[PDB]
Amino acid sequence: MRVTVSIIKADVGGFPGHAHVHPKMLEYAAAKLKEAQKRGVIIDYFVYNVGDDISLLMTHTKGEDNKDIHGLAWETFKEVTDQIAKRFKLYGAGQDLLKDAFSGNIRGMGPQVAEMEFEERPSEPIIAFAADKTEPGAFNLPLYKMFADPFTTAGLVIDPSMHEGFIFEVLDVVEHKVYLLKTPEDAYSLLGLIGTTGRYIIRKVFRRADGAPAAANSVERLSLIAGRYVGKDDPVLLVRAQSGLPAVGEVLEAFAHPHLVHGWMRGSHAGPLMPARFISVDPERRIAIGPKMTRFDGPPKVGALGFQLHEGYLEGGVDLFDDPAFDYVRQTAAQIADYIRRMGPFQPHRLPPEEMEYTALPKILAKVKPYPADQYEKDRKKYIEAVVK
Amino acid sequence: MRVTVSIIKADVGGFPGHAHVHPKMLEYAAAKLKEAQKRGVIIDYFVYNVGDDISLLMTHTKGEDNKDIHGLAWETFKEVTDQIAKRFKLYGAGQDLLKDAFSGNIRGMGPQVAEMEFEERPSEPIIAFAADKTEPGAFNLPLYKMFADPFTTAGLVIDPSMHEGFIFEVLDVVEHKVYLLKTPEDAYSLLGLIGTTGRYIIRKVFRRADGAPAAANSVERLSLIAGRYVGKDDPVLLVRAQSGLPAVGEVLEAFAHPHLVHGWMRGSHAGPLMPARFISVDPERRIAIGPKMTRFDGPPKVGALGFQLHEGYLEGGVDLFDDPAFDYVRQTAAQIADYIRRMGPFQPHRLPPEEMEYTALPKILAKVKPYPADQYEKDRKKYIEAVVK
Amino acid sequence: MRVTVSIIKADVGGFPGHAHVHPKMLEYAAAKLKEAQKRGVIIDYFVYNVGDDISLLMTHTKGEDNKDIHGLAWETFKEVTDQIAKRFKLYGAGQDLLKDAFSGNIRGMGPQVAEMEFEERPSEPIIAFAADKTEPGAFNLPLYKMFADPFTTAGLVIDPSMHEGFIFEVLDVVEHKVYLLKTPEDAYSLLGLIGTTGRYIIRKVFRRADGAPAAANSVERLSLIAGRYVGKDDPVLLVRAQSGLPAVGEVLEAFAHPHLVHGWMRGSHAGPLMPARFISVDPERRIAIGPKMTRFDGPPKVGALGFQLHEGYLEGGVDLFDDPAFDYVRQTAAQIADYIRRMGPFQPHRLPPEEMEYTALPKILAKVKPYPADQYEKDRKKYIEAVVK
Amino acid sequence: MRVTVSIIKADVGGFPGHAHVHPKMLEYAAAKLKEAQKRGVIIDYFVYNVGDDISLLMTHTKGEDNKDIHGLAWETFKEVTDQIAKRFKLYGAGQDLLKDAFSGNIRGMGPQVAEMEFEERPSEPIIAFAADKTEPGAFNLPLYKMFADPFTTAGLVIDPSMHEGFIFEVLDVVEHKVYLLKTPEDAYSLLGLIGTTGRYIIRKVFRRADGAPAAANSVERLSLIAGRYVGKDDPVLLVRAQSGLPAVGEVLEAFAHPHLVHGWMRGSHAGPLMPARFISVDPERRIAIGPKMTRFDGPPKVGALGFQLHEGYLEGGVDLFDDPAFDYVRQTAAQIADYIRRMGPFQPHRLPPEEMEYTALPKILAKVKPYPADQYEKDRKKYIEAVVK
Amino acid sequence: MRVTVSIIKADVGGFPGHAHVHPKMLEYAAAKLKEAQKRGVIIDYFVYNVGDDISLLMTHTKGEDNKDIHGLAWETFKEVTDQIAKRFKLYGAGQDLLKDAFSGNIRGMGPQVAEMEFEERPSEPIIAFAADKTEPGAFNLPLYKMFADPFTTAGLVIDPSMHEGFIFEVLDVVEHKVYLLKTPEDAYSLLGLIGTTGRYIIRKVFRRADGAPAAANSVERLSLIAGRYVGKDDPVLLVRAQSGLPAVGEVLEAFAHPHLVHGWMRGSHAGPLMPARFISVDPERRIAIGPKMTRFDGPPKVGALGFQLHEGYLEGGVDLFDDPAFDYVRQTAAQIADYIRRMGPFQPHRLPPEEMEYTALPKILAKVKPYPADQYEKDRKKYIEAVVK
Ligand SMILES: [Mg+2]
Ligand SMILES: [Mg+2]
Ligand SMILES: [Mg+2]
Ligand SMILES: [Mg+2]
Ligand SMILES: [Mg+2]
Ligand SMILES: [Mg+2]
Ligand SMILES: [Mg+2]
Ligand SMILES: [Mg+2]
Ligand SMILES: [Mg+2]
Ligand SMILES: [Mg+2]
Ligand SMILES: [Mg+2]
Ligand SMILES: [Mg+2]
Ligand SMILES: [Mg+2]
Ligand SMILES: [Mg+2]
Ligand SMILES: [Mg+2]
Repeated sequence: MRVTVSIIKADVGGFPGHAHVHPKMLEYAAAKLKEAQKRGVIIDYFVYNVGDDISLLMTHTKGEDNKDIHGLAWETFKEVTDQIAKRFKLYGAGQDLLKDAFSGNIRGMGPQVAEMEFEERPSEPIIAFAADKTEPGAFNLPLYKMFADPFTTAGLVIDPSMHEGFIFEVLDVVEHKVYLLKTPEDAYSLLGLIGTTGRYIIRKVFRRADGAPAAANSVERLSLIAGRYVGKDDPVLLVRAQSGLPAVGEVLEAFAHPHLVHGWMRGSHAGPLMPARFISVDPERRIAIGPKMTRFDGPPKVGALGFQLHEGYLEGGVDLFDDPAFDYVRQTAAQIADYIRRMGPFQPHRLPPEEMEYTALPKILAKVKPYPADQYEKDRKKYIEAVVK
Repeated sequence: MRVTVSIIKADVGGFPGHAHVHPKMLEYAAAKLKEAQKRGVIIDYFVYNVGDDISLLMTHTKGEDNKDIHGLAWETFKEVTDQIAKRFKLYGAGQDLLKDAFSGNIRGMGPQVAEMEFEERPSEPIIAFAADKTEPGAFNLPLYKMFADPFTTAGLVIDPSMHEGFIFEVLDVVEHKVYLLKTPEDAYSLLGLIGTTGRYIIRKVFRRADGAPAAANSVERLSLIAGRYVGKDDPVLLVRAQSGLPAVGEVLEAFAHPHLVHGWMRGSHAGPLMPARFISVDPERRIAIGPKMTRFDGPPKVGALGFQLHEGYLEGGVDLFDDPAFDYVRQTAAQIADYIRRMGPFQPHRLPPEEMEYTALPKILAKVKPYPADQYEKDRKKYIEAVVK
Repeated sequence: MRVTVSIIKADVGGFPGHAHVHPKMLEYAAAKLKEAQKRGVIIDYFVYNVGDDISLLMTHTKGEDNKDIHGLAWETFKEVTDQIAKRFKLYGAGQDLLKDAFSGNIRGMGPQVAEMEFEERPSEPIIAFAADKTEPGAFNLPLYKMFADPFTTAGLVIDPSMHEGFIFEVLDVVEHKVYLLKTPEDAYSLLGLIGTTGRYIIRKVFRRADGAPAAANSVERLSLIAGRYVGKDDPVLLVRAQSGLPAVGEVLEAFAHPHLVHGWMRGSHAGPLMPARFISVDPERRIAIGPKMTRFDGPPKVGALGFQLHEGYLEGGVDLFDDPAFDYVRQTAAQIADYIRRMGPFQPHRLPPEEMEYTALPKILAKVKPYPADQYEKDRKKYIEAVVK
Repeated sequence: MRVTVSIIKADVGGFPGHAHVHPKMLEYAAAKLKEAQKRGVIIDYFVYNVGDDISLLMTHTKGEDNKDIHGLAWETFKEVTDQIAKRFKLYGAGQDLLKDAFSGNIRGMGPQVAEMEFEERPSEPIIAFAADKTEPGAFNLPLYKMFADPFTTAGLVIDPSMHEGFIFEVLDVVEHKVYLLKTPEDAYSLLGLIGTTGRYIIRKVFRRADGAPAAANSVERLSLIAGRYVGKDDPVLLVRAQSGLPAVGEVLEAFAHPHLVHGWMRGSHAGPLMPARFISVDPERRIAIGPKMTRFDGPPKVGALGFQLHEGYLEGGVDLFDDPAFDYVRQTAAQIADYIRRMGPFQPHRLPPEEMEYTALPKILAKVKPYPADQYEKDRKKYIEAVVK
Repeated sequence: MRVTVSIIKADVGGFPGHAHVHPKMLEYAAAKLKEAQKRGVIIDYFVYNVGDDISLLMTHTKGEDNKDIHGLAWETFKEVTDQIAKRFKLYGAGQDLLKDAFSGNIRGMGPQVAEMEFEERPSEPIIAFAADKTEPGAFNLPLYKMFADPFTTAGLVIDPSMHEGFIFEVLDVVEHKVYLLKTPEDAYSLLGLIGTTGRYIIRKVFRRADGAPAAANSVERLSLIAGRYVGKDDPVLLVRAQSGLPAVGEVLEAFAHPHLVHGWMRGSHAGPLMPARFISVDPERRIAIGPKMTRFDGPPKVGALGFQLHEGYLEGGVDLFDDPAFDYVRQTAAQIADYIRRMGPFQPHRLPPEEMEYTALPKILAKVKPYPADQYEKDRKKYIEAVVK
């Protein structure tokens, strides 16, 4: 049968600050989705956080961009906001609900969406990812690696079924333009775009052999929605695995280097992306509690839950960063975080001026006496003597 | 509404030695505060230890320095002492109850107090800290960093709402004098005082833009109360976060370097301040069990519990050192503790002579034959020959 | 009394991918073996996974190569397949069931078998091992060490009862030939064979003093069964300990170096063998849940469960890699995995061409224009100019 | 007496590539400056490289911005170019000679200039720095620290002579505007500017107590001169030490964190600034040979030569990174370089798009078919099917 | 002008064993090449070792495959053999002189050859590499990376002049066939071949834009020449840098991971390729002394000498692994060598059976009693009892 897998995610309040979610928010969301399942709106679901972001993973047969699914998520977020976040006066209550009026699609309103629709395969393993304290382009390097780097994905070389490569759908979020680039041949041009992680984001990946959907990344940029910094984007990502798609382990290998990503404190820094364990996973209650954000509101973290689909039912989730091999990766991230923080507010630890334009900093800087440089050279001695006296 | 948040802390016995508390002490204290809540004396509470010190976190509407609140804490400590510590003959039963007669304020009696009163904000995140095996000045470096170091608190630079700085209320605990110093302009003078951690302690911090209370640190010095060493002070600290105050993560960043602090064994050493996880946190029972003190009666440790206030109710606590990023910090502390302990009883691992004057050491040293140096030079050969024979 | 200990193992589906098993598969298998025990088919059992492989450990009095025991395992695997794996559409449902027709012995059908029959000693400690993401020859180095390396097994030198050495039964899986070699005298020749881990596999070890069975390793090679790569072999191993056999700790010492083994991603790589803890061990339910495979579908892992036999009953299992001493070994493995993965698809991280012949790679390589080298030298300039234009 | 200290630096060819200089270039430059000294054009000099950049350190009494001094440097660089670099066909022969016509000041022509004029103190210690593979803003963090960070410069707190702070002259190299900001009071605003290292560069620092010159950094931006990437800027910096200025060790402390800086390969990356030893220092010949650039054309490195001035004579240089304490710092840099390089061409390892506009990359990216995003959503299936077929 | 650069290398005796060369061998070779230069046979030269292999780097205008050049090298090696190696009875005197009769080309006789002919560019930086204790395929991973891995060579992405890619000439040394593959499009197929490092060796690389020669690797396989193991091949490699070819630093970056390579002890192991400093470099005498081979006859090492060509003259060499950044890489190699050596003679530390066929091992193994496996199963008890008695 054909199934749609949708992740719709939002921050509707933190506990405390931006560190985490309140567990009653997850319980409320799970109860609401259980009711939707009973009414036949969805087939199955799983609710989980990473940091202060709540992901609603839903399987259904309504297709992508469906108003009922998108609306169910919106309503769930609004009810969590009103019933839980406002009640406990959580920080950033309703943070990502950036627009008032739901008119059918949740894109552009603040919540993140990643979805794919496909014929369910004879085995259908999928991985759901969620990151906090970063942007959607944080997934650019992992997505490139798992679909186009033969040092990551051995299948590109050694599995005859994969050797034709992949099609990357890249969104320019500034000019609202889409690029379609094919690996291996277009790898260099692809990289020239997606290395600019804040602008050119991999949104979807398709297999070249047949066009099958392979991955879907959420591309909402909160600062472009709001016109100012109101949070990190905090993306979600779906990847289908195996059988001419990257193995589960090839997908995970793509996260084994905890690369520097943009976000962290105040949406204004760069730090390592730590692949983190969940605190708890409860398959029967359909809830997982992900990691906290601590020093400097991070470091940024990503969680990975694996599932097997059957008739759209979700067996899972399985925490796929739960291995002593990944402890080494977490330790690296911890040490890199310490190293880079000693830079304080200097680029490249602090972000470039184009992202700083969304913060209050240009404000502040607009008290302050420039002097024209040519004239200043003549006057330097008198200006210095004025400061001295 | 206006709310007061009070932490009143005391060691009333250890289990064993000074290593930890007995869990029935926390259960007794929680039960007593539940009764106070039922009678309307307080709104909410949380009870927890770090090492051998019990913190009573209470929210109420009675204001700072209130005899009913202070008295409720005193009575709770006295009852724990009598009912639990004496019964099990715990070590240092009633340790910090240094005076007999409660006359309305618990300051000067041995228990530590940190309190602030404010209009509860639309979201009110707060962090409660407790340290064991150290002095109140152990919080001087973190407090300076989170309110005045742009390498810690990015908001000083990049958040226009924070750029006016902070007012530090510094207590000279020896001469009983208060200094008010404003950052950024007074940073150097501030540091000249607060670097002398045993004498000049940050007691309160206020936002300069509006005067809002930002932090309150407990400044009781047990040795000055008793006139002799009877324990480490073991401070408690309240910090309000976000919205023109340091972010939760900026506050936590201030503890990411496990700096050397005074205390540890016998109140007479210096060692790293380890940011430690709680052993357990039970929000429903309102109890958290903090870490033990082990090698050399430490190393010194600090715990961090975050809360969100609503109508004075405390949602929380959340262990804010619970992140693999902080494992790196704990490992550093562990290694520094090993390194410094190889010094044995030599300064600067052993504390200066002004703190040693509170111990029994001057006693001992007063057997022992000084010779006037000028005369000794003439006589050296005969003295050495006398020792030899 | 005489007892037989049999481990019969198979992968009948993964959760997700090849990462792990679904816990209902273990519960189903345990329930089936409980029924067999009630009917007197077996004495006792234990069910556990490492990665995506399910081991059925069974004690009974039917001897080695018994059709009833082998059939009970086959049937259990077929029922797990049909009832659980197919139902949840697990990945590789029925993966290791390579032949259709059970005719009395499970060898050659895909499941791995290790068995020994002996008079149960006055104390009968045994260790069951299971590895995932590797081949049976992964156990060649540990088996050599525990029975023939005096740097591992001190008993060879210092215990007079062990000094006569051991008999290794080595199977050449390609030519179907058996070698019998005796240590210490034949050590060099033994090593010349078993260093070729994919071809010459230690199948059984016997004590030289009396012929007692000491160890049994499972030698099924899935690629030779199927004629193509269909998975890693994923061996199981039984070792009897103590009393003129290696001590439990000597057996474990043999795994303290996490040596490179063949398998890992796509059966086509080499990586360190990590000695891993079980996630959980439940002696009363007779189930242990072993580790997951994550980065790059590994690294390869081995688990160790110890038991004491009494009248064939299995007291245990005990996780024998559960010690901080082995954390060092896991950390080493984690770091070696990171190091070697930076090689990508180059030998020796990628496996030799004789194992690659079982994959799809020769396929792919057969598009592609060889030129005879002597002729190419004359024509090189024209060929390069053709590519350029 | 009054003396001027001038560093005039240029890359006029590398050996090989951009790795180093040819030693005959230094010998030629030293011989030319010896002749100038004999003719009374300058008092003293020292010639040295870091990487592929040659610094001419000259002491004289001609003042800042002097046509004779600037001309002597220009001529020396032109002669090295013609006589040595062209002869040996070195890479980038004459690299930094960006304009043809010397009209009196070398600024704007490609060579870097840092100069200060002052009354020579009763002791006049100075430090000359040179960095390769980076920009002038690489010195922003060290300069801030040594003059404004009390965690670096203890003198700000504990030396009464320093407590009034410093005046930073900050150049906006894009709009040609100068800011004058005073620490401690203007620290936050200062940081808001100088954290944007490619735009707002500390050019000069003065003591607030008296206006004395403290430091001078070279601010030429080759890309703004040429209109395209032609190299990294590769700055030089002079700092006067002691006696109410930072101690030699406070200046050096400012380089003890090997912070990330912009430049490295192709002027397009970020990497750690390694404080490197000179290969050799020959005070009598007036030549020092600095470090090579190797992996990835770096990592970026800084060298530090100390001198004592007497009547303008230069006693020195002394390699001030030559201490086992700095080996730790180099090791950190080496490890950070390895870590960050695994990112490849992704921000923040790759530089932002505003610096990439100076490279050939926008060129390349301008082949490549954007689709308008709204329309693409309708057409996605047909486009993917077109790629597939 | 057009110039040819030739490296002709041979081991003609070790000092002691295979550890190093005797310095008089280098002095003799340099003196012989100085005479050739005086007679106009060559333009310039440089003589150096890595381990026990002597590289003769020669520039000339005689073209590739020239009998005079090849003959000059042969004669030099024969004279070093006769005059020095035989005299001091060095180990392996004349080791690589495998054939008796020089008939015009040194290929197939044992010495390694890498050559390229080109128009000398306006700047012509080149790097000469030499490795000991390994095979020519050891350079496969570095060559792939520097010409085809965008994580190594940023120029593939960010330098418009490089974006068209490269042509790899791959030699199948077993079947004597040449493959021509173009990156980026043929990367996966390329890797499928060159990952089999002992069979498919990159021999030459050309720029796709114009056909310019980029690199030449020496592909002689001593075991295929001799029909048995007589040494490791010990390759040499020439790479031209810059100006639409990889930068010097991109070439070096390709060696920054010390990947496992085949060779080491007895041509029969795998170990990390350490990028090593030269012991000494003397540009005036035209001699460099490279590193020794020590533990286990290694680990394998590579040295890198950079040059700038002018009218065919060689300015250089410059040791390009001489940087503290590369100390980290050497330390990694040292630790990996220790780790892997604990495996002893087991694959994958020991090499596969196809390389072992060239050693004496099959000899030895051919004493030793196979039993047919089916029959052995019936007889196992009697065979074991026979061994026991
Ligand atoms: Mg939030
Ligand atoms: Mg978030
Ligand atoms: Mg967010
Ligand atoms: Mg106590
Ligand atoms: Mg205490
Ligand atoms: Mg105390
Ligand atoms: Mg499987
Ligand atoms: Mg398996
Ligand atoms: Mg398997
Ligand atoms: Mg240059
Ligand atoms: Mg330079
Ligand atoms: Mg430059
Ligand atoms: Mg040799
Ligand atoms: Mg050799
Ligand atoms: Mg050789």
